[PDB]
Amino acid sequence: ENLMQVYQQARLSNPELRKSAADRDAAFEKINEARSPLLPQLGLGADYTYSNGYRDANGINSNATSASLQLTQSIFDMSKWRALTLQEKAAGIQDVTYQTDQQTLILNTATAYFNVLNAIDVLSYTQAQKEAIYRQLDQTTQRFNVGLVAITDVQNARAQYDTVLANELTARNNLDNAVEQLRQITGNYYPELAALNVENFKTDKPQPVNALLKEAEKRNLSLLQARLSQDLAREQIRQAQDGHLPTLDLTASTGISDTSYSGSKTRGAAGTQYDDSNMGQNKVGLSFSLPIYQGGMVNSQVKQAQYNFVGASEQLESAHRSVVQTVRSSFNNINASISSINAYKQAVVSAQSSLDAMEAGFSVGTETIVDVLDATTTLYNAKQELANARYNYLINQLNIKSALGTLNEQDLLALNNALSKPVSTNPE
Amino acid sequence: ENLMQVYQQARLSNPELRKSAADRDAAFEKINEARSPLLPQLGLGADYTYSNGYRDANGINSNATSASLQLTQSIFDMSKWRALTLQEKAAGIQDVTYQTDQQTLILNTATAYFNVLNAIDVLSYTQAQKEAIYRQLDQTTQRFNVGLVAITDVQNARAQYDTVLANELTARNNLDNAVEQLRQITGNYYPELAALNVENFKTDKPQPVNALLKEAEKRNLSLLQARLSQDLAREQIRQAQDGHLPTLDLTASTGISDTSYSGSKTRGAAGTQYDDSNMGQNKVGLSFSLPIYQGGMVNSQVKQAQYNFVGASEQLESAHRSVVQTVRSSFNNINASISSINAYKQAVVSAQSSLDAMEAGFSVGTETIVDVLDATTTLYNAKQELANARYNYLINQLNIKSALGTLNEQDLLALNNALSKPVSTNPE
Amino acid sequence: ENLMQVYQQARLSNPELRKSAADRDAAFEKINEARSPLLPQLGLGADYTYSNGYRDANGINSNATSASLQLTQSIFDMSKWRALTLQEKAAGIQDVTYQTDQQTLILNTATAYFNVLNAIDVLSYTQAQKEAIYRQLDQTTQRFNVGLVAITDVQNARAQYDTVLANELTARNNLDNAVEQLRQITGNYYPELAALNVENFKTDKPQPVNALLKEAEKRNLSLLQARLSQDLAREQIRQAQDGHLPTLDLTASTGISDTSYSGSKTRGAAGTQYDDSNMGQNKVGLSFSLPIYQGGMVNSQVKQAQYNFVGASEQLESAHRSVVQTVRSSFNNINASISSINAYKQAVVSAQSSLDAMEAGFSVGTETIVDVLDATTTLYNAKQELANARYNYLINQLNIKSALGTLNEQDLLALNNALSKPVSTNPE
Ligand SMILES: [Cl-]
Ligand SMILES: [Cl-]
Ligand SMILES: [Cl-]
Ligand SMILES: [Cl-]
Repeated sequence: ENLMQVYQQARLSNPELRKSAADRDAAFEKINEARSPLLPQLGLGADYTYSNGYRDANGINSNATSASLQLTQSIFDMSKWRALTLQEKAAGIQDVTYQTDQQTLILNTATAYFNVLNAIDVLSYTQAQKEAIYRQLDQTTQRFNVGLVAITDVQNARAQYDTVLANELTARNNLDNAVEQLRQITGNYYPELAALNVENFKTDKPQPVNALLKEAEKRNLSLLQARLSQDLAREQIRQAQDGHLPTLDLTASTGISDTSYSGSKTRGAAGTQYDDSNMGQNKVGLSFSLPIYQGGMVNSQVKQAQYNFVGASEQLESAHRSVVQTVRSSFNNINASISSINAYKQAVVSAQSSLDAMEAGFSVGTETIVDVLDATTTLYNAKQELANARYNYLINQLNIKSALGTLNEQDLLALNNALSKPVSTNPE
Repeated sequence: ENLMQVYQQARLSNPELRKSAADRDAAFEKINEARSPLLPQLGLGADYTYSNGYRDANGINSNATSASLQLTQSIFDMSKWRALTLQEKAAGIQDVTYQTDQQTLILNTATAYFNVLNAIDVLSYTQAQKEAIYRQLDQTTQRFNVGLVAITDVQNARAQYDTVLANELTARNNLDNAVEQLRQITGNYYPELAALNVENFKTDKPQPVNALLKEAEKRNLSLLQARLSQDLAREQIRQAQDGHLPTLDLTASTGISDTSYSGSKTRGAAGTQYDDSNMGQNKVGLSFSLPIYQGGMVNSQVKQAQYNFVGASEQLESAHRSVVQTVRSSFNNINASISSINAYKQAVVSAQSSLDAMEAGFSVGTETIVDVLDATTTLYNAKQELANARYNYLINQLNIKSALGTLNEQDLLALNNALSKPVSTNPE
Repeated sequence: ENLMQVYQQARLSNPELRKSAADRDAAFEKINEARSPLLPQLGLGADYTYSNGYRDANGINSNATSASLQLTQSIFDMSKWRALTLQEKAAGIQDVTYQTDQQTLILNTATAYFNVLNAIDVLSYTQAQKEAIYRQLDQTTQRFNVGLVAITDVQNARAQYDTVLANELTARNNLDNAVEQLRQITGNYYPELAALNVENFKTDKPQPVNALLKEAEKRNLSLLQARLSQDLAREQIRQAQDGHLPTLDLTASTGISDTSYSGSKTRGAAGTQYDDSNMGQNKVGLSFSLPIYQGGMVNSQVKQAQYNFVGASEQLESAHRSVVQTVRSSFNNINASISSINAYKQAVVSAQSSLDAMEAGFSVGTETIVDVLDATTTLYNAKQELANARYNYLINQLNIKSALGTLNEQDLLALNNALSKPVSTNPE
């Protein structure tokens, strides 16, 4: 299948990304829980007591019950207001981390895809080698029979061939376990997928460095979080400072209050005391609180938040310096990836002409078999190296985009025009 | 000492494991703390105080002393029962982590043990390669003495010999460190270890791909945990919801209360209601509390607990996906391992192109030394590959059992039979 | 600039070390927050309530305001004293974290610097391996047209040359990436860096491994913090069992409160009138509290604390077990590094003499270019390694200082002498 079909059937079925969503959804959900202390609170209370102790002055037994609707409404708290802003501040950061975890999923699917893709290429070339030197191995054990080739050359040929049996083995395994990186970031066994078309290939020169660096130090997801995180630490210098500010609360209630009286000293009593008191209530009130001095606590908390700000500040410096080098580094990687293909292709023909001339030398008996087996292995390496440079450019293209922050569907779309022929993924 | 003796010494002492033990013993003990708020709560407290006539209170100033036994008891506080369940679940997860860690100690002890043995093989084979090159250098010198060998041949030999001395250096340094590795797991230095006896090396395949996948879905330790934690998230919804329910509480007091007055004792129009009041009471009242509208707070948390559940459900698929691509991965690996032993077992056989052919013809003047050297590396470049591949097998059996979660003390009892020959860790 | 200078530029500008500082500075500042509950706690408050009649209250309303000046002063409370002790010990463990971070920068700088120096050497030599084989190619094709026909083996020399272009390619890149690397840590691009002076280069044996070990055990910073943390655990045991102790308090407050009544009850008396009650009071009081039983909470708290202390002890074992294995590695690593310098040192003079003889031979026609290229390749390999070995040495020399925890500017000044000849960080 096409890349944008492996990823397509993977982005909606990705167990990490969705958890990142459920994290953001909960982070946004409590935007209400942080608001709730700024709304009227209402409860229903009901008590029943049984008093029974006795006098050295008072005494007497009683039975009281009660019920009420209490209400509270904050008027000027600020810290309750502050906790609301912080929860808004903190959900934005959690929304960027999701936008970041969206970013990552692209790469990992692409990377795991090409992991499998050039895993074939290696096993494919090891199969191409293991047989191209089976031609050399066969004819030589017949050229030996004519007596033209020594009793020693064949022995060396057989041993070099066996150490290609081993390479082929740990090239199958490399293809298998690569499929087992894709069956995770995707959750699918793909029996075939689109190989990159060899001649349908054009290496476009990466856009200039300083232009990429400016664009990134604005739309990059990593310093955005670090900036929003300096915002969070900043509003916390304010949160600590609220511990000086006064507070104003409103109460309103409607209660009932019954009483009864038991035993002796209650029966046959004088006046109002045994009297069963059955009354209720309607209250409305205002409470005001202002801290004068407390151990220098709220002081300490401010400096603490200030230092925490210096921190989150330097943490941005780390985040900026990181991006500073992610663009340069991958820009060097996409440049070098150009020169690499333009060098390894040159070495494919150079190793090629050297090979066929050795087979011409193996003919007419002017050259050895151990000499042509050097010619073959140095050819197939040049090819293998050529394959890698192609994939490293593709992967470093995404990186240079992803460092900017601008990695999306469209970047992954323009890469379907490059690939074509569907290749097998089974090491049989 | 052998693998079981070395392992069992590690079990006793290993600080990583015993920490992981305390972390579980503490967590289990926390059940008692989490249960405490359900049992009776018995406090006590005295309370002296002194009043003053600041305005109309003039000439009325009190001093009252009071003591009291205070008892509270929960009769249906739902959130408290939930706290106990949550903590039992908390300790359930914590016992499973401790189990994983037991698995980890085993895999580590063996991993580190089969480093020392491999280090010994790279050393052996290097100084075997070293001592062999010295033979062919020796007889080349004395052939050059009698003018049969061009100086380049000797210059070449001595060059290759000098690399091998440099290799014989890094080979000893590795073994030196690999000992120090074994000691920071185990706690002891080992003057000798039982090496792999190659004569009776069994290489029987594994159980089919599916038999493991099944077995590693009932028995596997890291998945069992992702289950237990999705459970914990469920039980946490239940917890959140309990913010709606009413709470009922039994209370009981009994305490003295002695006041006295003195100031403008008595003037007029009142009565001596300022007599030395010596109170005693004996309360046993139970009370009820139910919340109506709490600012939409309790629902946010119900929604959040649900979003957090979806997330805990997400990372259960993630854990499952891990499990597949660890059994499948570890299966492929044990295949390539056995498959590799064969390939490298013949590669060593065919590498006796060095044996005859090269060594033979060199001694009778036929083959050039440079070529005889290239043979006498290829053989040893296969000797190491073989022994290395064998120890890769022995820790791919163990790797599967880790995925199956059945990895235990028994599986070492197997591998201790494979060993036999006591070889020293600090040769020469 | 030089190693010493690059550090001074990074010391003041590094975002990581400066963030560490902020974390330490906050920690120390917290000792004030922790101390604050032991000091007086002054607070002003004000109320207003309107009560309205219901049943037996029907026809009685009230308007009451009050204003007080409250103060709380803890007399005896071990927990509040324990909180302060703990915060200080917290700040201490933070301080050792900071000291550790100071070191990591030093070690990290050196690594990045000698990586730029190593990428120079790797490139500088690749070009000298490229230029040697270009002469090789030129001063061969001159003879090829005329004399000894090289149709089969001048194409091999051309393929040889093409791979050393793809090699110099990668080399060019590993210099850029290694500089951006140095930048991140230092916040500087460097055109010039002081390189190692081979003439000036000596090697000094390390102090005996036992002297080192003893020295580490007494001032290694990881072990120091490990001991501090185990102390924290112990003190947290005491903190738990402070639950058993009583809490003697003091509260002083001077207040003002007045109630004015309204409704169907304005004929009667409380004293001279049953209406106005403007009054104030001055209060001072002690407040004894003592828990007697509470679900066995405190008992389990101490059991947890104790178990948790076992983990701190086990962690202290892990630390020591580590410092042992680190110190002994750092020792092994340095001795092997000297022993390697010596080996590769001879490996060049050997490789030179081999090539010297090969150049001379081929110069007459007694040797082939295939052999003169192989000989040139192995000379630059040895020169590569030798360069690499000395740079490694210096690192292992700092590593050992880092293991016994004494690494500082002094050590970075030491190496400054061995550097001198300034090299460009990109000639192209
Ligand atoms: Cl304050
Ligand atoms: Cl609600
Ligand atoms: Cl208790
Ligand atoms: Cl110790």
